[PDB]
Amino acid sequence: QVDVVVVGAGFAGLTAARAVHEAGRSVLVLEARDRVGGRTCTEEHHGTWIDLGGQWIGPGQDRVAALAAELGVETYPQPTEGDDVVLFGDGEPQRAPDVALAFSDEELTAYLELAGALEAIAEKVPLDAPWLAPEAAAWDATTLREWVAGTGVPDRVAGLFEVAVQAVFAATSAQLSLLHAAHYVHSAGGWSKLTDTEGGAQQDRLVGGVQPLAERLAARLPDGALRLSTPVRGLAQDGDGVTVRTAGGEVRARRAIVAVPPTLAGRIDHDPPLPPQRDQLLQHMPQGSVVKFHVIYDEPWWRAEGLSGTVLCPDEPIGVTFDGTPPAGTPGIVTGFFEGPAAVAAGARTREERRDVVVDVLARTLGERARDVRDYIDRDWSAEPWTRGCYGAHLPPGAWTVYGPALRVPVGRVHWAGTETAERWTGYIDGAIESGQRAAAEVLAALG
Amino acid sequence: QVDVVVVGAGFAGLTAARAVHEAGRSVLVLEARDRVGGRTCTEEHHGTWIDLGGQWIGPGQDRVAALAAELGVETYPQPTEGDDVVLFGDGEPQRAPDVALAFSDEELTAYLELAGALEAIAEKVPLDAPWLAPEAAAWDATTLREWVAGTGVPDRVAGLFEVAVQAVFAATSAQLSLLHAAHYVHSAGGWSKLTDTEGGAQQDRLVGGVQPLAERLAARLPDGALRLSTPVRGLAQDGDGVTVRTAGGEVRARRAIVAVPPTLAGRIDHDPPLPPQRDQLLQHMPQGSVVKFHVIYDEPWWRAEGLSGTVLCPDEPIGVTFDGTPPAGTPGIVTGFFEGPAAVAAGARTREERRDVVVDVLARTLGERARDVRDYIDRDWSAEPWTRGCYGAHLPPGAWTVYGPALRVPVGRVHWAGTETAERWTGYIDGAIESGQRAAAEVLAALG
Ligand SMILES: *Cc1cc2c(cc1C)nc1c(=O)[nH]c(=O)nc-1n2C[C@H](O)[C@H](O)[C@H](O)COP(=O)(O)OP(=O)(O)OC[C@H]1O[C@@H](n2cnc3c(N)ncnc32)[C@H](O)[C@@H]1O
Ligand SMILES: *Cc1cc2c(cc1C)nc1c(=O)[nH]c(=O)nc-1n2C[C@H](O)[C@H](O)[C@H](O)COP(=O)(O)OP(=O)(O)OC[C@H]1O[C@@H](n2cnc3c(N)ncnc32)[C@H](O)[C@@H]1O
Ligand SMILES: CCCCCCCN
Ligand SMILES: CCCCCCCN
Ligand SMILES: [Mg+2]
Repeated sequence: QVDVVVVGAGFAGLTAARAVHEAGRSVLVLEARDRVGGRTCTEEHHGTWIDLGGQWIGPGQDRVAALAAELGVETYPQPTEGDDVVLFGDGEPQRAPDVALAFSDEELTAYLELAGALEAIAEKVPLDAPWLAPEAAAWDATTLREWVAGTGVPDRVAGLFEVAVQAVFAATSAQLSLLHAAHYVHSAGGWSKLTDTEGGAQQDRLVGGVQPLAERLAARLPDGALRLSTPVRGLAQDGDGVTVRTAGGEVRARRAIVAVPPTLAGRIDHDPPLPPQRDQLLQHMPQGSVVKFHVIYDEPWWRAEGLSGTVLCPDEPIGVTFDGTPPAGTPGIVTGFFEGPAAVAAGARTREERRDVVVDVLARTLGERARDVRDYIDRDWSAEPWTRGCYGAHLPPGAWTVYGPALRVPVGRVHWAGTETAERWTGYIDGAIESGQRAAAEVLAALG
Repeated sequence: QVDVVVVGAGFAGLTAARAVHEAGRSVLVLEARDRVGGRTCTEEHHGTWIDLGGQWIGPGQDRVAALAAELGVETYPQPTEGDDVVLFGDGEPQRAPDVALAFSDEELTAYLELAGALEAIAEKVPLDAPWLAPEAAAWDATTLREWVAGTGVPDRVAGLFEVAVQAVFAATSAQLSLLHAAHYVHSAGGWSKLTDTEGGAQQDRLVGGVQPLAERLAARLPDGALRLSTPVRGLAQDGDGVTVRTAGGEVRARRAIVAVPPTLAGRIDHDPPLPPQRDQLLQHMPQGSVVKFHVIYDEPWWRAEGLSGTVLCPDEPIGVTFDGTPPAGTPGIVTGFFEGPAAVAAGARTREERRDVVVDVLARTLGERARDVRDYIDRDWSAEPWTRGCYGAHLPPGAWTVYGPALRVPVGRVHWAGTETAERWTGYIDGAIESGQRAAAEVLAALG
């Protein structure tokens, strides 16, 4: 019998396990995959790191910044220089030093006042209990899309906002409750924190990619504490402890931290069954839909033409791109995402068909040199059996107020972690770490 | 190796198994519970049958009516006589021959216009492909609640409509896409079909209850075909067949029919993993929330006072009640439901606490004789590990159009049944039977 069994070796589970270990308690981490890092995943291709999962940290994210520095991982800045390209429907691509300046002054004002109005709502949503917002009943019964329509903003402003919503939530404004969206914005500290490079969540990358930072965190655990390729199938509990069932046998512990995406937490064979409010909360916490890609070129040819590599296309299957070129300056990489419906359509197609769609959008925005592609590497996180969608869960209307209060509440000896349980930077690596710190503190207090 | 393995001995699984068997193919039915019937469940108490799950059949439910006839189960009518009682907030209870006649003629007109307008939308929704409705994109981007507000119907009319929505869907109008609600209404053949007793889904009951009809259907299988208390944990397939994993070992078949609620279908360990569109569809098909109760009296005392035993209290935790007394005329039974948010709140309390809430509402509406209770029997279907909510799944905005197309499509040698896959009377016993007939036909075509 160990003191704590942790299910999942994402940043949440590894953070929880290292905190239990450093407090001097015994811990076992059971991870389904043959690797740590979960929704962060780094592969070596073309002599550089390819982050197929989470890759960016920003200066409001104190826990991931501290962990990167603690474990000796260097950061590099997300390229900021060069013109952005904006494309609307059947129109001509517009170059501009910033995407802001491809709109009228009235449009930019309306966009910024829209963002300001969502932040006004967001500030009133308690980070620990969104269901206790004074207008929780109204806001949880409204989609974000209905709220956008009530502002009366023009089409091109609603369209620009929709690109940003899909890039942040991996879901459309019609899928999200306003209460969910507003909580998420509060959790990040504002709309510009979610959307911006400089000053925001996309400011910095890790030299060598993000999975190696998870490997360094796992290296703080003693030999034998981490079991890879060991999916948790069952979690039974009684008055004395918890019994974990794997294909390979049984693990006994005093307490458990389950640190997996909500959909996957509900699929475990719990004995006794989870209480109905928490089972149905997980039924109401669907993962997002994103396909992340890296288009590889021999060089970042767009830089020589004064382009940043960022395109913004509210009408295309790809909404937003970034220059993903490493500090060495080769190979050239354009990084981007299919989001929401576009992700589900693209996920049903082949890699070559997704490549063709991306290259076609880049050809019409960056230029026809985009068709001379060296390689194209992508990942549909919906098709990952141990994730079942990035970046994280969202809550549709009605879910936060009725089922939401069960989110973090322990069920006897089974405690909960995962970015979806964080108060600050929920949905990000930074919130995954927060959740592991919180769950570890709970379990250590409960052991006696 | 049997020709077909069926997962689940609900009406859908049992119907599929009997159709495969009658075509001369070998079949095994693996059922998790110690009984058949699934979301139908009958217990003997006070010398009568208590239907804890599905209980009613009505006109236009041709498949369940034919099955009842075939297997020798007689119907008895849902009592229709006596005054209904309507109560708003802290007002006086209103007696009326019908719920209709507790409202002004302007209110009734507005209600019937609202019902008519939803039926018009419904008739445009293809029963086999709701996502191919010409306005599918707009209808799936709206909640039913937003649509109700857009009609401009008065608030007290929207409030009465909301009671009906929660009674039918076991969910609020804010949880449902308009496209989902429209499809469901088309599937039933109209609003009146869903809400009415005489002429609608609540018209008739089965003598002896519904589980015995499932037991008679299961008795048409050869000895040894049905295995009870055998939860399916895994379902593997290759080019040659399927392998079912249970606690006890492995069952091989050529093809599988999975006939369980969507949430439970996603928790099976599929090898290969389900395609991402179907996995994420199940994440977007949460079960409703209902606690169904029967209050038992020595006699149906309300009949002698000219009361039907139906109360309608939009501002109380319980929805519509019904005279649940059997044809013998004793014991007296009041049947009713906690629905949606009220069901989630009620599920977290004890049976005795739910009893006290029900009895206080009945005392206020039927009178003080409602406190003279013999017994109180209820079931929280959210707490049932092999259902995880009644009556069935609903779909939030964005789900039908983006993920919905994966609903019925076989995945290699694995076919899908369950009421949630029915075209006609989806959500009812009648649709469960349809889905079983359809899945059997697909598997028989594939074997031959
Ligand atoms: C997928 C993704 C995520 C992402 C992103 C882009 C994509 C495509 N961009 C990000 C970014 O640039 N910066 C950032 O901060 N976040 C970004 N995100 C999100 C981020 O990756 C996640 O928020 C974070 O990684 C989540 O961490 P958490 O520890 O909460 O969850 P996890 O990584 O999913 O780990 C769970 C582990 O559990 C294992 N598992 C699942 N089921 C089981 C069972 N039954 N038994 C045992 N183990 C299980 C998983 O394999 C995983 O390792
Ligand atoms: C719960 C309920 C349902 C209901 C209703 C009232 C309540 C409280 N009132 C109804 C009514 O008056 N008239 C009517 O026509 N329907 C009513 N409903 C709905 C109705 O009961 C359902 O639509 C229908 O019974 C569903 O049948 P179906 O065959 O599709 O589904 P099921 O009954 O849930 O059966 C599934 C079986 O699968 C077993 N199970 C689940 N998981 C597993 C695994 N992993 N392995 C093996 N077996 C599994 C279940 O135990 C179940 O028996
Ligand atoms: C416009 C910014 C999009 C950010 C996508 C990554 C979220 N982790
Ligand atoms: C208004 C009717 C209430 C009963 C619904 C039962 C659904 N099968
Ligand atoms: Mg009547």
